Amino acid sequence: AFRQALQLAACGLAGGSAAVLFSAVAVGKPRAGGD
Repeated sequence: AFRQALQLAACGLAGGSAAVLFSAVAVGKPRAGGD
């Protein structure tokens, strides 16, 4: 049941949750508490 959970997970990380951090790092250095 965790076989499909691995393929559906990368789907959102292929251009969604990586954007929020992408710009956050492009504007400055991320830190534990602010990012």
